[PDB]
Amino acid sequence: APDAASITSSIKYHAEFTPVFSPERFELPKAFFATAQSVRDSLLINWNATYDIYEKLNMKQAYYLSMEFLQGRALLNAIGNLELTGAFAEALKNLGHNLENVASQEPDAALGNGGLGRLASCFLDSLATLNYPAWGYGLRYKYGLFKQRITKDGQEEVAEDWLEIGSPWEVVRNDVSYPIKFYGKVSTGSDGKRYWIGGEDIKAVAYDVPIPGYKTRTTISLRLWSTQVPSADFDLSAFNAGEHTKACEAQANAEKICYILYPGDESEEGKILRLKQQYTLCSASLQDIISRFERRSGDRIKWEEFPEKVAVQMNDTHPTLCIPELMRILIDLKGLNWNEAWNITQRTVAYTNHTVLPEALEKWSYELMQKLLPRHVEIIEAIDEELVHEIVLKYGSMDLNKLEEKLTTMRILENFDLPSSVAEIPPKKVRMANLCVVGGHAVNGVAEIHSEIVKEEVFNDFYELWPEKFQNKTNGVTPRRWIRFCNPPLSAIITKWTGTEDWVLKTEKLAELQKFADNEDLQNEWREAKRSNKIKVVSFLKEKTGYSVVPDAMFDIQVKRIHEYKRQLLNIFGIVYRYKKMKEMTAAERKTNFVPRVCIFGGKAFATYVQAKRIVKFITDVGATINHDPEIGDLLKVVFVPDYNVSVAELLIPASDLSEHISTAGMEASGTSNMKFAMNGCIQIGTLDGANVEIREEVGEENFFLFGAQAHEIAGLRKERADGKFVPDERFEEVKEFVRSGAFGSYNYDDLIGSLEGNEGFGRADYFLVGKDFPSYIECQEKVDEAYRDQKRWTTMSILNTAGSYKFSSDRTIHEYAKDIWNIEAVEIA
Amino acid sequence: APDAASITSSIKYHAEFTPVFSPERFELPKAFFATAQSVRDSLLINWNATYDIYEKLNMKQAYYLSMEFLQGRALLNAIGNLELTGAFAEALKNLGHNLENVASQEPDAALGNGGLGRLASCFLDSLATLNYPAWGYGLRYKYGLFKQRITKDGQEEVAEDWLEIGSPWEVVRNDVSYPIKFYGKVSTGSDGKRYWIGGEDIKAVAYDVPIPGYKTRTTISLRLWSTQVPSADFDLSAFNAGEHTKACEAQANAEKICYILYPGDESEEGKILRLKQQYTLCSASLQDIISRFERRSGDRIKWEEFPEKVAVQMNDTHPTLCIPELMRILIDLKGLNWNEAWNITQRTVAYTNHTVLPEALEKWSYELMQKLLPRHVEIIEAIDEELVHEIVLKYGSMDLNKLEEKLTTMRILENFDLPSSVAEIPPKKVRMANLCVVGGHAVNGVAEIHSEIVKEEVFNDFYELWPEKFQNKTNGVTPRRWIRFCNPPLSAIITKWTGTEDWVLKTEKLAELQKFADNEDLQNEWREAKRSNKIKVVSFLKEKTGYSVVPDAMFDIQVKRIHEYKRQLLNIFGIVYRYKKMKEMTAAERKTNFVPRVCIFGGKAFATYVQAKRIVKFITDVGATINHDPEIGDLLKVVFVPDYNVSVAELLIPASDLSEHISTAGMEASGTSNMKFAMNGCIQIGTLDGANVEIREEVGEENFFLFGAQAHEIAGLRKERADGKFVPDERFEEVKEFVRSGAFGSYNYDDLIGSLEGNEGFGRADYFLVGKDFPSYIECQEKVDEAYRDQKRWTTMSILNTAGSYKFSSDRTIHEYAKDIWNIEAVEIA
Ligand SMILES: OC[C@H]1O[C@H](O)[C@H](O)[C@@H](O)[C@@H]1O
Ligand SMILES: OC[C@H]1O[C@H](O)[C@H](O)[C@@H](O)[C@@H]1O
Repeated sequence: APDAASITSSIKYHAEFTPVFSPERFELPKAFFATAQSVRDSLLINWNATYDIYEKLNMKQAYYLSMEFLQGRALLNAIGNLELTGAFAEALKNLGHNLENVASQEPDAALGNGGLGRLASCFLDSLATLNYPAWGYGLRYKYGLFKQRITKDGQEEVAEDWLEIGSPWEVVRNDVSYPIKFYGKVSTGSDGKRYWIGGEDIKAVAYDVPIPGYKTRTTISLRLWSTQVPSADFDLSAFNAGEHTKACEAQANAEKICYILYPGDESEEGKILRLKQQYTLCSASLQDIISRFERRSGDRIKWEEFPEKVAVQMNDTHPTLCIPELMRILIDLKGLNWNEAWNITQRTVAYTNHTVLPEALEKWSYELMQKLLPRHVEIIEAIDEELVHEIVLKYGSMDLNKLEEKLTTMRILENFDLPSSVAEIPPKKVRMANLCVVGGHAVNGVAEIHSEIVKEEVFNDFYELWPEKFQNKTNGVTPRRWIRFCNPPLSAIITKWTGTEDWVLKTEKLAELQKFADNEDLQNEWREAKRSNKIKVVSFLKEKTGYSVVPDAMFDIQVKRIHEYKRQLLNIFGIVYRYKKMKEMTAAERKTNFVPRVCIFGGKAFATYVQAKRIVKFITDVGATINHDPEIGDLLKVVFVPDYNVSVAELLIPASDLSEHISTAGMEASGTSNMKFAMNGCIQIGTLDGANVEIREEVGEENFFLFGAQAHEIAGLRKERADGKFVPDERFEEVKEFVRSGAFGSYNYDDLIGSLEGNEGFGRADYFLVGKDFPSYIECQEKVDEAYRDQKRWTTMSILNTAGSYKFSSDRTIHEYAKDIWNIEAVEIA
Repeated sequence: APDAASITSSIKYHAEFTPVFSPERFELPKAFFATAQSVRDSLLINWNATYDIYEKLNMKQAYYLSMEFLQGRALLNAIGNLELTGAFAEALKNLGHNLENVASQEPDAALGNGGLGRLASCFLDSLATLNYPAWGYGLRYKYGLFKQRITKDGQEEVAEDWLEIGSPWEVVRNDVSYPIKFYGKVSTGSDGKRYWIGGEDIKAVAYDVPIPGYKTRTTISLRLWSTQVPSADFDLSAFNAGEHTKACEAQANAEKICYILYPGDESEEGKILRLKQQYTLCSASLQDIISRFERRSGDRIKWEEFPEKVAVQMNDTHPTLCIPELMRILIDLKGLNWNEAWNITQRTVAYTNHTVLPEALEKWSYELMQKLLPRHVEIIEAIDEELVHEIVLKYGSMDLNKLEEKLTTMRILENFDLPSSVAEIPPKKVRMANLCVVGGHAVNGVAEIHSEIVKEEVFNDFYELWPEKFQNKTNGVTPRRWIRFCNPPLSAIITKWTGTEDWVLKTEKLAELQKFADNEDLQNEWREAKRSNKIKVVSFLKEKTGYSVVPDAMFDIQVKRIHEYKRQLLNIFGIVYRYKKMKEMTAAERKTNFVPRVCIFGGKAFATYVQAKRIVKFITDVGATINHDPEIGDLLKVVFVPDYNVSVAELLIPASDLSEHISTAGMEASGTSNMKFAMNGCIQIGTLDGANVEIREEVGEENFFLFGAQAHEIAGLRKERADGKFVPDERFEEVKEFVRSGAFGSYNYDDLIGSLEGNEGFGRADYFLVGKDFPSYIECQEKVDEAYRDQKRWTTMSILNTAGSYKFSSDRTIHEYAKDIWNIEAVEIA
């Protein structure tokens, strides 16, 4: 275990000897690079320790596969979990730098996008920390999604450049690479097994990222696959010929798999690439797992032991191919027969949902998947047939309607025939979500109410057939990154009033703040802390949004994928209402009615999704005018933070007073931002749905602001729109007209209101009930103004959010996965 | 300065902490990787030392630009020059490995091809060793030329894979990258200077490879440029659209510059790429140099000082663009006017000619170059005009014919007009060799007789105008790589019979072997050593050529570009003659007359060059039959070594008895293989030309086997063929018929002999006088048989070759460059 003295040397060493810059000066990016290399060294000691202990013990290991990991930045949580925070700070002093400066150089790992990505990253922290043998498998996306620029003209995209110099935290494993095949033909050989020959051949090379646990040695792995083709494949004859672009083809169409995350699938080309990406992950991962299982088994190898040595968690329907791919490996390659392979598959694999609505579930073209993964469609089919037979045996051909209905609901293959049937152009499709719910031994939703839908609607029939499979694993977020490290002031207070530093682990200790929520001394330190955080954010918003703002206003934050269902538009409209009102009142009354706010927006809109980009533009103009109005001044600001990601969240969240989770009700499965917020003492306005429902229950009904129509009514209210019974509120009408008047200027918005107006239509009719929720919304916002004025009350609510957030530690989530699905036990590393 | 104890730790560290493999086992490639990382560390100490001393002193630095660097393997010369050879050996013991094993894992740096490449690498060794402030600039070719496979069907190409895992010896410098532009337009701005806007934009990122000097700290650099485009440029809109291959375009056509060396220029596309490669090097290099000059200058900066602080050596006509490119930087960017810029340019830049014949000299399409490099053709033109004016001022308008002739010979622009002229469709071309001979202050050839041609033929008229410019710098090769490290047995003997280990530096000490060339004791140790070396080669030829051979035969080596001018088939034909003869005589008589031989062939043929590939096939079949003939057995073997490169040379050369340098006379400028051979105690058969002429003079006329028509006669003898006077030797006729008979079997040869036969024609007529030299050749080969039998005589000759090779140390060459062209002095590093 080192100290500042030793680390100063560790960094000097790496700067000189593991260099990526010239020796001219020790600038900031040099300093970061060398610092991170130092940290790795430490991480690799513990990584190899964990590897050894895991090898010897050959215990059950678990495997979280995710199309996205939103790792964020590594340094601060790294030296935090290694407890060397102090030492690195002091080390850098000696070398003419400081920690925060250096931490600033590090780009977020653009390995993910949203909550499903973050949930993965949050889970890893929990697993390492809790000493559970588990790894994460993902793709190594070179250019992420995009770097968001907020130009005068709204949002614009650029390729993320986080790998320009390369990531210091990663370890390439040139001996870990697997073969991945696409297209081709299948032929049965004289052993009676299938052989999948021909098509395309690419390699998947492993890059390990060490995840360290807090106050433990357990250092697990995020193994990231990266695709290429062996240099053999470079076509010399063609290159020398003159066909350079031709000569590249194999490498071009191999690397492209790992270029970007969620590549636009309007083209067939894009759908192909998407599928490539899913399979690559499922394949290269399972092959690595299987490899490791064998190694650890030795001479004495038994495939009955595989599910007792391995569990695979499919994060959504993207990893679905794990089911047929494992089948494929167990049968075609390892030799086992259908029953053995299938039994093992189910015992191993499990599905985590993440999606509410049935049309949000991933489906594929049968013809497409057939062309790309012949062998896999074969197996899929066999499973579907297996299934029709299950569905028929249980039930039987009573009430043909019952039977027939069930068949179409549950079948994996949409628009297909039955191998035999009784009873006395449609595009052929493959339902990945069905495959998952049959292939896995466990299906779970991500919050009470989410897991309820899946049970009683989305997979209703599968609940009937296999009730045992359905459970729930309410989401969480890591206390380390989201309290201890993102918000040190908060931490000092917590540690104090609890009496140990142990809440970081034993986070049920937050509840011990309840008896002190009224204590005025505690409220003082609380406000002082929040403020402190806010003062940091001021400087941030200055450099990033070029708008100067005041600490002493309320911080009202909404940060999520920009989307009509997320309804940032409802929020900005509530902003515009307050603005219209404030103009219609003199200076003095203006200051009396509305509490000062800084309204923070952020998050990305998919480049193709026009309305969403229109929303980004809207907000940016609202802010343009409002923030440059001598008449308003500092009573209202509206900023949009460019390129929202983990770094930003780590900064805004600690300093938030109010945060908005105002999705149309019944649509959000869970959400995880809202947990980070409640943890950081923030108060939540939102609809009743997803995690919001539990957070409210835990924090306190009166310490969480609620509004809007509830999930069950929505169809009622849309029906109301469809018939023409929704009478809009006059305040709603006001806002729209006020904008039309061109208050925000030369950009015309008729399109944007366009979406909301009319009773019928694809794009018309306000599917997401902005107009309908709007009244209770703004009135709720009045109750926040009101609450904020009563700072003794406000601050109590703040403290109660934190003291209620404990259940939302991902540590609780992982224990539950680990005990109830994976049956993995903790391995302690000496 | 470390020891085995410390290095064991250094390697353990790197294997674990700078890893590129998983922690599972310490295999060979792991062991090599970690070992090399260790060595780097040492190299970087001394690299940074050299950098500091150079910075402070800001003395004249020199710069060797080469389209190719044939670095080979680094490890053995690295730990050799650092004198840590012992320590690394012992270190590896402790870790369950041995040095040679580990050295075997390292691929040769595929950064070059031929002698001009090797000469560069050899020069670097000399410069570091002799403490001269100089660097090397080259491109970082990802896939080299090709990996040569010698299949049943002859030679076949594969892309070199030396960067699959990446090179441990390189240091990326992410802060060292320059902008390179192609195409575009030029417009004059309001400052009166030219502005080269638009076209293509790519980055050139530096990779440093440390060259350590023997028994010094001076550690210089081979800075290798590597091209790419900033991740910004990745077209998201297009990728998400579906046009993946489109989205890549910029990166594809940026990286392609550094894909392969000498990419086939049959296509226009290929010519474009070739030019791109030359410019990239000239530009990115000069920008780095200029940058460094400025840095070192500080506030007090004077461009008159530039040529007194810098010299640029253009290795052949590939770096020609350095002249206009420096002009461009000095004028358009830095602001200086024509005269200042030009004077500096000439003072800085110098040309080394590596080419005999005038049509072997590099020319370009005017239209091509003035689409890609507009600004550069402008400057070129200005220089040519400057030149016409020079040519006219010296030489009055007296002899019109004289004047007009001269104009067309010396002008840079072939098939152009004169800005005004007196006197009372041809494709427009640009002559890079002329540009070089005008732009530089120094032109030099690579051997006496080569430099004589350039003076008195190729640049005859330029000799008249600027005699001072012409000198000679006879080639050399490094004693370190080519005696001390490739051949340790030889070294032990040398060190012994000389007083000291100092010959490695003070290599004139080899001459001390002359007294003692007769000494029988020395001859014993000599033969013992040679043999030892040969025993290594036996095992090598076994694994790579799959032919078992005996040490006790004579080793007859020919290894060079496979080419009709290099002959090769004269030798293989001389091989076939001996074979035909041996069959026509009984076992017993056969074993007199012919001494046992192993005839080694090797080297690559360009994939397009059909005849050359036909030659590779020929040899491989000759060997096929001969080596599988119970009747011959071990009196004759013929092998072709696949993938001849530095590693191989290092192995064959020490173990050679005879080596062949039998190019058609007057064609070889120099050659460098023949110097490494004479150094290693080998005896040379060859034609009178290139370095052969000096080697013979130095080693001793009677210790070098000579034959063939001499350089002056060739045109005589070709004229003789053209008229039909040649009259072939009956022995020549024999061989051809014997092969025709299909002795070597099912592959039909005709068309191979096809080249040699006939008196007129493109492919006919034996341009290279195989048939004509053949008689003296084979008869000379008889004199080798004869000499080899007299082992006292033979071995004396062997020893005299070594004792004569001293003048051929590249150390002598570099001193000469350094004193006579560069005016650089040695800087000692404390
Ligand atoms: O469960 C992880 C996340 O996945 C989805 O994208 C949902 O929108 C959200 O409800 C949830 O937080
Ligand atoms: O000098 C460098 C080398 O360049 C060329 O490859 C010539 O063939 C050779 O004569 C010379 O040794």
